[PDB]
Amino acid sequence: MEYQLTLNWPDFLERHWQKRPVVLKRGFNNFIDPISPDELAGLAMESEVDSRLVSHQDGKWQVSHGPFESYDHLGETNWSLLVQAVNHWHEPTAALMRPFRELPDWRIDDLMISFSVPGGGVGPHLDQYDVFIIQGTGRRRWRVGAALLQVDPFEAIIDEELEPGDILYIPPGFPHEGYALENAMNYSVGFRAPNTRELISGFADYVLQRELGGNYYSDPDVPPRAHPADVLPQEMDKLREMMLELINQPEHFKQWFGEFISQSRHELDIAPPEPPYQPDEIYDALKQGEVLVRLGGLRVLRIGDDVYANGEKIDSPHRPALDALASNIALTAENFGDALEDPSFLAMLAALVNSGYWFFE
Amino acid sequence: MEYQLTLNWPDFLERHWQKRPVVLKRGFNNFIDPISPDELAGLAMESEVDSRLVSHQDGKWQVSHGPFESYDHLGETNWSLLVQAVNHWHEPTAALMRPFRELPDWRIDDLMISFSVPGGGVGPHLDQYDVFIIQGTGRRRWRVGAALLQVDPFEAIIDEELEPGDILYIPPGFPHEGYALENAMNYSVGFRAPNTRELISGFADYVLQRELGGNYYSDPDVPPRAHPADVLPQEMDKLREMMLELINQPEHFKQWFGEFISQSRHELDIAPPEPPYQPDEIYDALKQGEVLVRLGGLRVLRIGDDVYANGEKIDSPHRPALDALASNIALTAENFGDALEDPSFLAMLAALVNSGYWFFE
Ligand SMILES: [Fe+3]
Ligand SMILES: [Fe+3]
Repeated sequence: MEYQLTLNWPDFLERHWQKRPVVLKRGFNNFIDPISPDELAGLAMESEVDSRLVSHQDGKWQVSHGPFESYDHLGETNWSLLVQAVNHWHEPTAALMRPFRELPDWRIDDLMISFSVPGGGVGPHLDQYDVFIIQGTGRRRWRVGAALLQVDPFEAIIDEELEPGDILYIPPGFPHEGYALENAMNYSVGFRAPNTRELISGFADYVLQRELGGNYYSDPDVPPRAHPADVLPQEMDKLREMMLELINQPEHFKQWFGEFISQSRHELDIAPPEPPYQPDEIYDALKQGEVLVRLGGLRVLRIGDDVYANGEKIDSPHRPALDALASNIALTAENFGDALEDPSFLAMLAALVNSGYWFFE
Repeated sequence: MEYQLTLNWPDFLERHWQKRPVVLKRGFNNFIDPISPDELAGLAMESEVDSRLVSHQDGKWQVSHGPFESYDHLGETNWSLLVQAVNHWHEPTAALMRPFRELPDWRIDDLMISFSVPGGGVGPHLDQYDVFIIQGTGRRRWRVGAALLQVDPFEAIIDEELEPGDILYIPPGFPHEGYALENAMNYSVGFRAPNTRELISGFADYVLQRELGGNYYSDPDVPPRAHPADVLPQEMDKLREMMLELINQPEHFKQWFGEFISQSRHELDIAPPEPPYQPDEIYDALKQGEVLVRLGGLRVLRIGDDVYANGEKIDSPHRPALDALASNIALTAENFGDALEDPSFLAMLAALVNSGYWFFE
């Protein structure tokens, strides 16, 4: 099954995105939850899954981290189960992502799902990132204040009670708070952006690991000074320009970024097939009609001519086939065209499959 | 005692520095070695000292690292003892440095001293750095080739036999080779420069340790694209500009560099006094005529208004007193003027002394 977003994108972009929060009434028409509260909890029981439980009694809070052996000593009110990146683990929930590809893939994060009993929620906070909160079964009251991870109470600019299929969009910076009125499922479609710090330090590691930027400062026309202990401004400029020059070299930064943002912020369900596929086995499967499916949560992005998957750079002369890898979550032989006839390309595919990044049926 | 360099600096800079090697005949007139071969070897016996022994027999080489218990099983020919940063450990040798402050302090490294028996030396190599090799007692034949850490044999553009007080200058990149003809002391005054790699990775650590560059990429006018998996050039530009912007912020980079180049490339002889000095004790000493002496090898550099010593930033409103710290290896009360009357400044001095960076007599 799949989901249709009822929403005017150019307007939402013009007037809300990264600017102003809004509640989209029945954004999803006749919304059907892709996962039961039961399924969700059973999933948080597993260790590879980043979950959390938030409770408030007597005015004080209580976070407990997953996984979870028992699901009692728990009240009937005032707690919330929050599970990170469920699109990594449950094929149906990953479909909630697809209608947001009107926003660029590289900026999309994953999907957090929360389950709360009446009164349950996390209290007033703010996020560094864009979010869409989709209301599933039940009902929740959400408050959002103007812009200024706990914060002090705030006057609300939006105060609404979401009904199934409603979507609350919140830009980064706006404080929000939400709690359940009946037993509620919320699906947060989250976004990500790097800060300058993450950029500078990650690019440095690439430079360092790959032995680049190995040219030395040279001063054949070394300037005079009055005090030998001084470092002069022009000298400082020269050092700066070495750094600018390296950042601006056409290939290196592009190539590092690709390897950086193509990585996920949460653990993937990587399960290498045994025995490994032969490039022939891949060819046969495809031509027989089998469907090659991308692993949930696995980011695949194109920067110029290169394509990157979970850190790996992928190069191939078959531009349209390679495009298919990045745009379709489910691939068939037609998507590849005559690229399947190049054994170099089959080989490349087979590697990706053996790494666990795509799998059959 | 102290040393006088007989040499025309503007010409040497115009025509040789970072351009072309040259032998300066009797650069030091009536040269007296500041250290015996005995003293040198005894010093390499100590563990805090970076030494090395290079031998060749039968065509093959043999490096052994310090320190050294016994000084036999050693031939009469074909070996060399090389000791790193002797200016850190032997007050007299540190004076060989002073006449090179016609070149900027920040570019000067330390002083390596080698002792070789006839035939001893390291064979054909090249360095990434400028050097002046001063010939002490004895005689050595040095060869230098044109420019292109072992290398293949080379035709020589300079082939000379140095006599005491001669100085061989070699820019970075030029292959050289030298061996003893009689028992020879060589004093290498070494230089240093950073590469872009060292810059980018060190600045990143500063950004990271000090919690800077924490602004996030924002795209309120996020661009349209045909394939949602693409990252567009303008997006890449925006990311780059975040990095340029941070490097160019007036204070941060200046401040990091200061903390970086003010550090030594070899271990210092840091010996914190016990008990610590009181700011009064410092004041008294100075006014009584005692001489405050900078620890050997300790770099002290000024960048704009700030002054940096072995990593520490030093700020004080007494600009000329602070200047004295960077220009004089030996300080007296006069050097400080009325800054000694500010207890804030005495306090600052006392800290530096207790760290072991300066000491009395
Ligand atoms: Fe939130
Ligand atoms: Fe050398």
